[PDB]
Amino acid sequence: NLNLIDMKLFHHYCTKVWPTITAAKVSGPEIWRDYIPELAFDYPFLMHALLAFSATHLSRTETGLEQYVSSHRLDALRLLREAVLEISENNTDALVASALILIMDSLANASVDNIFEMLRIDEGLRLKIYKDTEGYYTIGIGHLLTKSPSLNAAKSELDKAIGRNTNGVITKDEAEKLFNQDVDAAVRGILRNAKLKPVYDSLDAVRRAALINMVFQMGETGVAGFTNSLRMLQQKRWDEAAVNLAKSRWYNQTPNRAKRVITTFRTGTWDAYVDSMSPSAWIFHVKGAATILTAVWPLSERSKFHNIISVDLSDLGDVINPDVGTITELVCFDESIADLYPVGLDSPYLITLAYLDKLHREKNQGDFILRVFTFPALLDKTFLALLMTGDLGAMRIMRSYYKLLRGFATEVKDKVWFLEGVTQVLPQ
Amino acid sequence: NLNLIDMKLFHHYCTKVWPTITAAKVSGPEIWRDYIPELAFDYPFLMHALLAFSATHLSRTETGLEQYVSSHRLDALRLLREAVLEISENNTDALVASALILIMDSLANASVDNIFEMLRIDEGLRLKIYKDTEGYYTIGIGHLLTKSPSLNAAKSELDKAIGRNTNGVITKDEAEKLFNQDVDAAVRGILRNAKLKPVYDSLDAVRRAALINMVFQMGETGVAGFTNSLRMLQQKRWDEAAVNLAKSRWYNQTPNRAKRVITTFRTGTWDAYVDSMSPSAWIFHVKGAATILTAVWPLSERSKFHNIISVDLSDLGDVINPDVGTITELVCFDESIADLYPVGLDSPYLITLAYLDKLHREKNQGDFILRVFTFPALLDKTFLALLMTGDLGAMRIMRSYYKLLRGFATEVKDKVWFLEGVTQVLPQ
Repeated sequence: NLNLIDMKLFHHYCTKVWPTITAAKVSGPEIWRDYIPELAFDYPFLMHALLAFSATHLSRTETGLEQYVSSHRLDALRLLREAVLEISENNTDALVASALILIMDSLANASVDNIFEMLRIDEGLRLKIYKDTEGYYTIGIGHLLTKSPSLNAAKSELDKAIGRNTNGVITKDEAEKLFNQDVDAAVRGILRNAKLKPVYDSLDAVRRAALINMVFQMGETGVAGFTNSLRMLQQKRWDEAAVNLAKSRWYNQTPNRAKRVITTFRTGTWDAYVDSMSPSAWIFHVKGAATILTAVWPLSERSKFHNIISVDLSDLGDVINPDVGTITELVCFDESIADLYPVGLDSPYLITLAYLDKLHREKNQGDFILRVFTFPALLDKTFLALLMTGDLGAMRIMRSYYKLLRGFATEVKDKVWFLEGVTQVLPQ
Repeated sequence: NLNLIDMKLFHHYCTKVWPTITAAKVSGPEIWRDYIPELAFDYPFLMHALLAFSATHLSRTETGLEQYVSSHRLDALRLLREAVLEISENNTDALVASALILIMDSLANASVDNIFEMLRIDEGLRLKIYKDTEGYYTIGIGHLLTKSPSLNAAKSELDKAIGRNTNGVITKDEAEKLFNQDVDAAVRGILRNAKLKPVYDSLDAVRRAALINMVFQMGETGVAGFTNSLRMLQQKRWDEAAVNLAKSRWYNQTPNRAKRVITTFRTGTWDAYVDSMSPSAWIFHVKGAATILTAVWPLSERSKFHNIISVDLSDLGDVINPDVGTITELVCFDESIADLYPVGLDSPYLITLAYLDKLHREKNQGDFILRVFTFPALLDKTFLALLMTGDLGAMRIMRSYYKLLRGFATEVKDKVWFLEGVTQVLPQ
């Protein structure tokens, strides 16, 4: 009676994941290889943060896990919650580790779930029982509840699939619970299909979702019919594949949805969606970890992360206090957002654009990472409010900030997984 | 929550223990470092074993444990019990490693089953509830049950931490378990005591048992009264400390028990009890384990051990088939046993002397260690009986067996712990 799974993950951590932390030019092996493991045993919250991250990395070559990525992550927060009540009397080094581990974990799991977002845009999300184009009781995203003509029969199933009296009404979080089972089911089918299995395996995450999509719209055997375009895809003739599908009956039936799917295939990105995709959640998750970083800033040479953060990355002293007039010295980089310039006022959008600028100036491909990890948690209150409020302006920059990340990720020598979930680039 | 104690142990094994396993030659850093940890996550029975072993090694540096070492030990076996039920299936490499791990663990905890033997000869054993000649009552070795002058207070107390209703009588193992408790209880008192600790730490394991032996007899503070002698022992002035200890009221109150304990400090061996503590426990613990190291051969080529066992260790060969007559070709290589040669098919030490001979002839300390681990298993019935009856011949060949390990760990460049149990040769 032991957690052979916890021990495996931990073993996985001490074995295959830490070299990826160091390779990312984030701290050295001294600390990630020997120091953290030691600390883990003393501080439960760090151990949990550590297992969640491990689970995350292991599960890209091993099924099942997933739930561990979620529970440990939960516990890490339960414990971090009360560890932070009195920061100054805790192990600031353990805190720093936990936060950094969680950040990378959130990055790797950023794209996890936009498939659900993908179909939401493409098919629609219904929270209360309704009837499909055939009169059947469905719910969520095209989820069939029963071919029975009894509304209450539907209710029973709906309450069976979930675990409570829904009266035929569910919460978004249940729709996806259901949707995801449906993706699982679809996947099994693809794999159990000779014409589809090869192409599917051949495909990365983003492009796999785009195929699932087709399988959701036209049905399995339906998709198996695009044999020409399926080959191109297999052989990775992206551009070729896109042109071939653009001239199929599917395309005429539904051009707009076809275009989005085509592009996803063509580009390997969520480009065709993100704009219609609800505010990227990972931003908030990183924000809840990095904030820890900003709350310990800075500590004595006593803690061995002293020289690793390198200093306080919060400081914007060289661009705050100006001279004459209320116009700042920030120049625009990456135009088509120059629109927001010359930030000619010490008013909204400042602090954020000042940090984005230091993120662009940070050529030490190690402190650049930390600026990436730290960004979400440095966003000031005002701006932050605007970002959630939908303020189209403030969404604009978060996209250029997301652009720097992809740029970095691409140009980098040794590709970094985990920022793979947030930039694609897989691997090279 | 988590089970950090376990994870600490497993991590300890993956960083501290396995290298000790290669230093011998059971070796293959690719088995003990890589293969076994992995195999461990499958097959709980291998993990416990592995965890127990590692708990033991850590114990030579951490004072807790003991139970986390007994609990797993019982578990490793309890599970390995049901394991050999279905050898001819699953993976046997796990069963194989388990044995290799269990055997090594036994050898390391041989000085524990010995201390039971030392005080057996000295204090005495009694599987009842007698009233000691000190006023109160007792059980087993010297476990005080009822101080109460009453013959009934114990006849309504004894059975308390034994599981089954002991009623009044107990088995060997039932005393051992409670003896080892009192032992450790006593080691704690010693470390808590500032007069003795400085010496106790200084002492090796054999001598540590002599000091404990005194403790049991005359109490913690009583021993502290030896001051002059203690320091001496602390300065490794063996010979002197022995002379000085003789001059004492303890030497006279009880002379024999004193001589034995004296020469024990003097030489750091068990010479004084040589012929009174025979059934060196592990011989039988190992027996039920090291057996499956012979049963599994020949190993399928798929087994990662295909080359580590190699030959049929249980194979005598031609020794038992002399060209003419009944006297075997075996020739004496020790001397304390030349009295048993030439051997001769008659017996009764034939089989044992034969196996003992392959051991001695064994160059390439790889199969050497294996024959050592395996010897206890190869010991035949009719011989085993002679031994536990105190046959001088039997007991002598056993000493010749131990003389072989002693001369081996010594001569070898890198000394190997876990063998410090049988003939010393410590610590580096």
